[PDB]
Amino acid sequence: GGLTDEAALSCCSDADPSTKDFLLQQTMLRVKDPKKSLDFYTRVLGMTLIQKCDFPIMKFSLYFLAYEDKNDIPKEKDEKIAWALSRKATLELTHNWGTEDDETQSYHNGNSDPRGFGHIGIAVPDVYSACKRFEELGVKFVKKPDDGKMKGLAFIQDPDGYWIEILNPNKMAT
Amino acid sequence: GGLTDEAALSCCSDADPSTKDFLLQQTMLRVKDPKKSLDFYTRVLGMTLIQKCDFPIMKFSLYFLAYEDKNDIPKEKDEKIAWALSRKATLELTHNWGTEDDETQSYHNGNSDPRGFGHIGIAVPDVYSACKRFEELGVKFVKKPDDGKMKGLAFIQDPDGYWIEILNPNKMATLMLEHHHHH
Ligand SMILES: [Zn+2]
Ligand SMILES: [Zn+2]
Repeated sequence: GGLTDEAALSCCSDADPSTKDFLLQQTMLRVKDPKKSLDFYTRVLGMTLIQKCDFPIMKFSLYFLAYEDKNDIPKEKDEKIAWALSRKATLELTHNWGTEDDETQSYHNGNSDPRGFGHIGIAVPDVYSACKRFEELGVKFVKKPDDGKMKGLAFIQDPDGYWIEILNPNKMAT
Repeated sequence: GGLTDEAALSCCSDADPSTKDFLLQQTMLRVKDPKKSLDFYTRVLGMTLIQKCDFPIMKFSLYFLAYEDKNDIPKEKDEKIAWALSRKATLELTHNWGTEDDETQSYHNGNSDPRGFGHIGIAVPDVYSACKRFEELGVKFVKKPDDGKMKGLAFIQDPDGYWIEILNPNKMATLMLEHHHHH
């Protein structure tokens, strides 16, 4: 079972010029408590809040988190949103107002039935030093770097239980 | 409800120097049928297959898709994996072998109970021209750009039913920053 290398290539088309400036801008995750999510993504993971949007009638907010230098954020609001929403590799965290006050409410991480989405993943220079710091800050682990079959690869979870892979691309050939 | 701009900013901390080389490398989605997913992501959305990994004991494959020039892909296998897994903004599609032949099997897109993940999103130069092409390619739409509350933004679905936003960054101020009427 599983596709051959040749079968996978037989399915691939080269990029049409009509797509040439397309970019993979965002992954959207719903978050129960934006106070906990903002602290985790900024203080623990080192992302920057690059844009906040509020929809007061539909009762939700969007938080765009990215690995960007805060000094690169434009000061004028229309330029800032066009900059933020043209960054590659952002996270769009959706806060449905009031979930943080609902003891019975939680989101689903995709890793138990019914499955779909699995994880986001962060590339780091050193999985072990990254994970030592995560452990010092009280991050919950799904998989410590040396636990299980694949040594030197970790999974943490965010405040909603979403899985985050921590990988060092220079060690992955092994 | 919801945080004020000041309250949200106050919940943020400046990035620790130990994180300054971290990058958001991948989003992982499980796919029923890799042939349909590869045709969709390469041909319809214009991504490149940059790495394929097979795990014969665990019976799954990984496909890494990205907006990269195929001429940048190293030929040597270990250099190629290090290159592919150091790209920002990749999609990691996980094929659990045998799903493609199981008429009763489908993955969950996160947009009905139980919710969590919602979508990925593609920034394009022109949502209307992109969507006209998508219509010509028989893409299934969730939301056309001229329907619903958020005009100028589209949602399409991939072969597993995952939602993909189609957005133009230069149209998002009017969509997201303008004063909205109460009825
Ligand atoms: Zn979105
Ligand atoms: Zn992964």
